[PDB]
Amino acid sequence: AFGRATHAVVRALPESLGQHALRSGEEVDVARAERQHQLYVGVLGSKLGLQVVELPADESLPDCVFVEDVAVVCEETALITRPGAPSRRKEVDMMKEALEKLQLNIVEMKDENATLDGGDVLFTGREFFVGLSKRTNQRGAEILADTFKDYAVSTVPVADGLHLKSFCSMAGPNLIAIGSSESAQKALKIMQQMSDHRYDKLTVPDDIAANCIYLNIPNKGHVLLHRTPEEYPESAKVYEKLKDHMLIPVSMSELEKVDGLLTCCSVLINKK
Ligand SMILES: COCCNC(=N)NCCC[C@H](N)C(=O)O
Repeated sequence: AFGRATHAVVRALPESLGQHALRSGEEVDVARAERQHQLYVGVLGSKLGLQVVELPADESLPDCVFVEDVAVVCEETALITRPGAPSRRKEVDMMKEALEKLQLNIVEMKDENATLDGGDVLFTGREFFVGLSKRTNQRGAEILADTFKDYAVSTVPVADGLHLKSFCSMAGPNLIAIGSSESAQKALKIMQQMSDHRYDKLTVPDDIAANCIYLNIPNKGHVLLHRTPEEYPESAKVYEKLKDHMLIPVSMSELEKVDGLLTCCSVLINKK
């Protein structure tokens, strides 16, 4: 059953995020970001019933909230990544310990010529696509392939300071939410060309709004966290058509200013 999760790892955001998190002018309202982040944690843990592991903020790591970039979990195995920005590399320490306590088999990306950000990795339920980007390189992608041996891994070039999931993510079984920009469409075609699996797509006019979270929840069924109609009205009208999903609008406007989207803020785990 694709999208099953029992546990999520998240991490509180530091005061330092407002001035120190990496970003490609928009002033960050750190109190509003904390509010948005608390609301997102509420959905995962309270509303959907996942067991959430809330990591404490570390003021020395302005981007620590973005736990997705530091770990990729597939089944009973966790790849601890080697993030592409060297300043984010100590974020792995706390995540390794949390994933240890969750009884995952841990593989650490230690190779000094390898980098990977978890935000470059799209797992479809059938295979992985891995963005080759400013943050993820070919070697990082190879070590992901070596770690998740049961699954095919293919790479796709990603331009211009983007991550693969800057413009896509899974919206359901067999369903890739994908943005309409020249970048996103060029990337989708490459992915579709490299795989024999025939995916369906859900095309949205705002690349950013293609980053959503799908879960398959006991006694709830298909569930999708997506950006709000106040943030991306024309994309929310597209998700509204998913009549068999429980749709949950989640705001992420403040963390978006330092390139933080929905998937970025949690690592999801399915535990026996
Ligand atoms: C889904 O990935 C979207 C892109 N964002 C991402 N991977 N991580 C969050 C932002 C991390 C950091 N602030 C940066 O600019 O690198």
